[PDB]
Amino acid sequence: HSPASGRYIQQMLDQRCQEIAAELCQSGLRKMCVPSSRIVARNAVGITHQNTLQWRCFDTASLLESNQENNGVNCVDDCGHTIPCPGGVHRQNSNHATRHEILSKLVEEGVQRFCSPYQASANKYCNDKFPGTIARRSKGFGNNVEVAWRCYEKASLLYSVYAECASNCGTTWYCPGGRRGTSTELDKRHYTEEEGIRQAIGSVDSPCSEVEVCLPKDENPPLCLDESGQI
Ligand SMILES: CC(=O)N[C@H]1[C@H]([C@H](O)[C@H](O)CO)O[C@@](O[C@H]2[C@@H](O)[C@@H](CO)O[C@@H](O)[C@@H]2F)(C(=O)O)C[C@@H]1O
Ligand SMILES: [Cl-]
Repeated sequence: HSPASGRYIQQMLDQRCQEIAAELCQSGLRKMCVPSSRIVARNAVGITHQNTLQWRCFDTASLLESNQENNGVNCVDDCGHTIPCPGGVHRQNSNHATRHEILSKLVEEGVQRFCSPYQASANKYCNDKFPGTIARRSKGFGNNVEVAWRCYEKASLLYSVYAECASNCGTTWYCPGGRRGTSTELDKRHYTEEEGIRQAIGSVDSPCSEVEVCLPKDENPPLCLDESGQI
């Protein structure tokens, strides 16, 4: 068991999308008659004139290997933030079903189960200061070694790259959505906030008593074990 996000919200969205595709197939929608391996949930633009980010059930066979670059697809972390995932929408040829309401509801429900209150606090600090940003302890511009707590514009993160985030005990954890420390323009889109983010994390009340040891888990609540006596 790794100290890492299980990406449980994304898993649930993919499974729900697999069920929806199967239901559309039964309704006669031929292009939705596929094995489950072909269907994922992504938050993205759609076909032409579908220009808002919405939760949609995509056939992966219709996705483009690259985006360029307003047509990227986004996956979701376990605190419900959308982050760039591999691939792009084909604006003419996409095979998808927009299901924004049900998929958004599943995200909201999942956040309660899976989002570390310590991470939620760090994310809130960042969004309050820099709207749209989330917290990670990760790389900056043109330095692929140094990590620091920063408020990152979500578009600058990579879902396939894990980066440090706060566990539900306020201890080291790793979450999808990280930086490579490359030197692209996107690599600039962050605001380093060591003091403010650490304070946000430090301000969270423990799920355990002062007489218990917090052992973090990939779901809330963490384990609170009775502290060992002067045995
Ligand atoms: C340009 C951008 O979107 N973000 C840059 C930010 C940003 O301008 C400031 O954080 C706004 O207050 O600055 C970065 O560089 C920082 C950083 O090196 C810190 C270390 O604490 O020291 C400051 O003097 C630098 F401006 C940042 O926050 O990382 C670079 C971002 O691209
Ligand atoms: Cl996560």
